[PDB]
Amino acid sequence: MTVEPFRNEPIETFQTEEARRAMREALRRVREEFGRHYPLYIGGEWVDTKERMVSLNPSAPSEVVGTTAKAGKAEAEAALEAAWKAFKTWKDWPQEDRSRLLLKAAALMRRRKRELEATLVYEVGKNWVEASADVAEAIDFIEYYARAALRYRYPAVEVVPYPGEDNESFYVPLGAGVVIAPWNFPVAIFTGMIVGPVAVGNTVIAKPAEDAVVVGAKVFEIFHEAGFPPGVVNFLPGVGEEVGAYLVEHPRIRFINFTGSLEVGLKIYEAAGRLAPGQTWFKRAYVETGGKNAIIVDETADFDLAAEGVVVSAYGFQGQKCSAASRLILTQGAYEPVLERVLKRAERLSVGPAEENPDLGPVVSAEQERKVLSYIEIGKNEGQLVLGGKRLEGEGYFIAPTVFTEVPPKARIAQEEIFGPVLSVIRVKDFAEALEVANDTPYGLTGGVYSRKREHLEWARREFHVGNLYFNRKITGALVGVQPFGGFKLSGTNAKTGALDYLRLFLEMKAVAERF
Amino acid sequence: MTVEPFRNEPIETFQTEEARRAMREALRRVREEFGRHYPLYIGGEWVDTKERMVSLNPSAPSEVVGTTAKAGKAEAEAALEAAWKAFKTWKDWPQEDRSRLLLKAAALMRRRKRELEATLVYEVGKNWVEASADVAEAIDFIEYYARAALRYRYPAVEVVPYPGEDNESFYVPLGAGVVIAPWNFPVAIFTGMIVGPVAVGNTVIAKPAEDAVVVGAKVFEIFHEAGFPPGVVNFLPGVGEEVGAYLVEHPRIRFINFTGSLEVGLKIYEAAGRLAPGQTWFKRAYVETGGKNAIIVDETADFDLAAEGVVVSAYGFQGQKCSAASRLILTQGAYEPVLERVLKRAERLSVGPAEENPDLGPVVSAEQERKVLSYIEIGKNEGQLVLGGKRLEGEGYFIAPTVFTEVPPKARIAQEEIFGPVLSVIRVKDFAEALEVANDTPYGLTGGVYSRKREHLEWARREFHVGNLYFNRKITGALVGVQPFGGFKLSGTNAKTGALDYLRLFLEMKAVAERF
Ligand code: PRO
Ligand code: PRO
Ligand code: NA
Ligand code: NA
Repeated sequence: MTVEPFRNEPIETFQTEEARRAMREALRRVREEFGRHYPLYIGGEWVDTKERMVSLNPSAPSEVVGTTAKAGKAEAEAALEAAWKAFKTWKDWPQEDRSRLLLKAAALMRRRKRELEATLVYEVGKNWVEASADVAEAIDFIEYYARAALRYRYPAVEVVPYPGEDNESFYVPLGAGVVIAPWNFPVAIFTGMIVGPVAVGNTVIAKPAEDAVVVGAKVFEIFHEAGFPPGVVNFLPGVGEEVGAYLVEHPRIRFINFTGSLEVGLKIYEAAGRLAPGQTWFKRAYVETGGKNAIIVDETADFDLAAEGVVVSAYGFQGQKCSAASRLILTQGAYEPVLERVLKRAERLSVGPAEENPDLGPVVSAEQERKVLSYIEIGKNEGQLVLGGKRLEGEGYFIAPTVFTEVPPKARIAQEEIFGPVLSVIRVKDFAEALEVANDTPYGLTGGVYSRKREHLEWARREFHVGNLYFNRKITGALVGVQPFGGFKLSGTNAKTGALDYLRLFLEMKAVAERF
Repeated sequence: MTVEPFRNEPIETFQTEEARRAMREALRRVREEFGRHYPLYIGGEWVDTKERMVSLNPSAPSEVVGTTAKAGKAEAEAALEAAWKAFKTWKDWPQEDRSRLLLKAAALMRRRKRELEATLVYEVGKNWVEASADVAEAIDFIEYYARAALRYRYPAVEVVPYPGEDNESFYVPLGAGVVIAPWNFPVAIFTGMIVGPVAVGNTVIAKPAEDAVVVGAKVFEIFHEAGFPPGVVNFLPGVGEEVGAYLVEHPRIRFINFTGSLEVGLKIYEAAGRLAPGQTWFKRAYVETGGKNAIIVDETADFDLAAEGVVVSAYGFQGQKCSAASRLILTQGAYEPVLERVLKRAERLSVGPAEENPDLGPVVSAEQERKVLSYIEIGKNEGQLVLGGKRLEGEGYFIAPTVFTEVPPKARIAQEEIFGPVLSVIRVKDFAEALEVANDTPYGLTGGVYSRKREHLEWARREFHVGNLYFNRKITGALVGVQPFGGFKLSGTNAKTGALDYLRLFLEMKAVAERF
């Protein structure tokens, strides 16, 4: 099967009147459908429950954006039975056939781009460009994994020949597994975590994050329209731990793909290491568990370029990203000039309802608001608050861009992941000290350096211990194919999304010899 | 660096007078050197202890082959410090430099080959050809991994370009880890499990199996002469679980490479899943945990050819192989002709001191004798003893080749790994039933089919769920490079040894973008 070489889906900037009109049409369509109820999707059919879950607009939380069915253990067991039944034949599809199905799903998703973007705007508080980036990344995962799976097709393995025998090694998929998806990229990461395993012949039960169940259901409408056979993909919105715990601990769950907090990721990895009664394999658990990502700037940098990249990295999607710059490490020569520029830029950021395309929407929920404001209270005790640090007026969960300065490297706000619009600025003497401070966290996801000094950049290339490092640009928005995405240390298992190596995680290898 | 394409090291059959002359001298010299003492090897030096461990000759256990120092937690901690210190610089060696070091080690091992084979004969009771296959396999791991490692060299990752930027993804080693090696291939598997991680820039602390400490020490004389820098490889023989437990559970152990019993493998995997106090990463654990491997024969097979392969597979090295045929699954039309031929061949097998080059030597220890004899007693209930089932006369741990017939598929002897010369014969109707019985164990390591029917062979290729499958040939003796070795289910994590994929398990990936 031959398609165009992979290109990333263009992220809409909405600079043309047509693009803006198309977005306004989509927003209107989406809000007109706020009354909709979305069931579970199990074994090729939409399956409703008596209990329901409600999704709220975090920019106006008295407004409901939709409701969904709510799965429990029994629905979890039913999806597991459907997923294994499906696996029996889905594993046997030619890779070309599986990859074409993915390419169909991508095309369907591309045609519904604005609708999904508008759903992100209303359901999770993404501004328009954050929304467009999220949907473009989802399309990219589908496009990329569809192609990358072909690189593993029967029989892919390079082996040494032997006289008088055929020796053939090849990959096969693992089985049925569970995906536990985050709310912050509930199209992109939700989609990538499902379609990667699915591309190469696995089957998946997906649990969306509670805050993003409506957009996950809309992704499943796309899967259903594309024609995935019954049981290949399954959708189980649920409240709290019930569904996730039941499946993670199940003797018949083959693998777990998780993106979310370190707290939950640790529990998952530990549970995966245990043999449940009657289990007959060693579970694979892939976890991406957040970061405490720093940007270093030294005295040689373009200070204006740095301040722009820092503000984008710190406050894009309200800093609710595993890749967000939450630390700003400035050498002595860079300290005042860069801090001054960041403050002047950050003070001009708009905050408001996401549908108006502000620089910042609200944080995602009342619980998130609580967590972020709690950390602000801690930061006031630990460093010097110099911008923001408060809730803004409106029912929506609006928090001001916040900056603490003179923060000790080992302070709680310089160590713990806040996941909100809070930047901690750490002053150091020189680049050596900057690198020490950068590395001295439990995390290792993203990181950045602004500097013109080649020796410093190349030193960072070798020694700034993060899985995704960026020089003289923002540290967020890793593109599928371009920047394999995944971290070190307590940022997770280094399962690199948007890379050829990702699909290998969902395969095992068989070696078959025939002596003639 | 450019070397000849990989070829497997030829396995000596000792058919020429030249080869027998050389082997007789090597065995005489090793026998003459019984009682030698070998210290620990930590941080580039031999380090002795007050306590010592004794390695006996299983063919004559009143004879001490040699003694070694005995490591405790203190020595384990010293080796860990030495390994991390070494890693700081070993990680930065050009890959060509690391690979040349491995090629030197291989050359030295090749030059000491008859001595190493003789040491196996005496220390673990391998006959001459089993000893030569084992040493040849070790040389192959070194040669193979030295070349495979170059395929990962900076910057190896295929990425999609982006305008105005360099995007560079590359692999880095993980750090210091522990190798826990088996007694049954204590040159081959010991060597491969250590040099694989080491080749790509990791550092290793290696715990040999207690029954094979002397030959492990001679491998370390080779590492030393080759000139691995201090701390890069460390040798810690020890008694019972203290050393392995201390390292497996240590917050500063990065990875665990284990080959051995399922019982121990399960505990290791569970422990690796936990975050020890102060730990700052998710541990990787690679485990290969044995098999209950079957050969199926249908009525279309060459019955003479099948009987030969079955007897080699079941009784080679006294059946003490994770790859050994311990089940013989025969369709109704194959049953009588194949069993007759197996019995006639098996009854002709010699059993005696390994130095004599018998068909079978002793089992490895008093504990193994006890375990295998205990399983024979179990089998006498569950099946019908038709051959052997007894300890033979002598101080050595001699056990007769044993056959049980009419064994129920779910019998303990048809499900549990005995790791001795004990074959369970299972009657089935046809090839479909043969596959069902083959698959219905907790394991999935090796398997074989003797059949001339193309449709049966290709059906098995798809459905006989083992990681190493062989048609019309023995199911043991997987060759490095030719047959990537590793299983499914409770045979372990499918870390395929002797394959390009193995080295990827000891690396993580960094993605570094520069915007110009
Ligand atoms: O790097 C980022 O910001 C997004 C989130 C996961 C990967 N792409
Ligand atoms: O297949 C075999 O018999 C040995 C065991 C480990 C791989 N080579
Ligand atoms: Na919501
Ligand atoms: Na011994």
